[PDB]
Amino acid sequence: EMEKEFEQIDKSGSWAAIYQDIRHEASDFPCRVAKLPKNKNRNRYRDVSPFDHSRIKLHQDNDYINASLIKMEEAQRSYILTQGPLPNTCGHFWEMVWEQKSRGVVMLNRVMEKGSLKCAQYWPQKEEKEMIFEDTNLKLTLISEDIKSYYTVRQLELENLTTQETREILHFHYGTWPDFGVPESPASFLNFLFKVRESGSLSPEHGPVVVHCSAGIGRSGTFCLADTCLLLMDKRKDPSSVDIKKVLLEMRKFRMGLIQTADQLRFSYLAVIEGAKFIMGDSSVQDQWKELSHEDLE
Ligand code: VO4
Repeated sequence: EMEKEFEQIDKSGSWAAIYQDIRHEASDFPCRVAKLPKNKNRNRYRDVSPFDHSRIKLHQDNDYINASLIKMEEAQRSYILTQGPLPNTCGHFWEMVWEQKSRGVVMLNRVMEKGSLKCAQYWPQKEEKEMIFEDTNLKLTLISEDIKSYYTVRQLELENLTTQETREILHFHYGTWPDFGVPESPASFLNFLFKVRESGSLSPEHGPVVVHCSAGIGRSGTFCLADTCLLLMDKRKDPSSVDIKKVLLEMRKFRMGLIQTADQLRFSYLAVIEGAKFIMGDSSVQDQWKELSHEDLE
């Protein structure tokens, strides 16, 4: 059971040891397409690559994009984890969103972090300045945005200019999650996660939600681990039946390096334990997260 195991790891100060134990057991699968010379400029980070067996293929030409399908069989939820698109891969990114029928995009980083450019500016910032990705023949329009104190929700219109079919994509942009760090509180993380959940973006009627940060493994892995653990617990209505470390190891069969620090692992435990209160029927804790997260400020 998570609470007892969590209390033990703190009491012994062994989060680092628990975390390398997961690094050491994680799966190792080949990434030969990602390492092809013709794909070097499609990878943001030399050491962050999708496994061949789970990589998303574009229906083009060159089908490579740095993105992985995390298919959680038991939870019955899939996610697409991907790096922050580069200047030359923004068209690929939206082609993947289109082809995979995703409804939601979860962005856990800022475009500029810590001095450096972690993500291209791949969505329009003004309604009147739409973007056209010439190479993939898609048009992208900012329809509206709801700016909260530490995150922003945007409605975008994605249009395939070939067919002139159009889709509404929701963009969930977490603004205050430092790279290699943790959210300010479980409440602010869970308040955000439940905004994504309530949008319908995670429904099985849609394609997999697209989740990214800069590399698509650290913050992105933390978000997916927490969500999947809560969903597994929700389906069984049994918190004590969730083995978080085995869930993480299952996810790392599909993408390397998910969760980059022991403290991100520790935070995942904190989010799931707190989120269990909502899952097991204390509805009022959601509005309590909304308060603690100070979303309504500025
Ligand atoms: O942009 V991340 O270093 O949380 O994969």
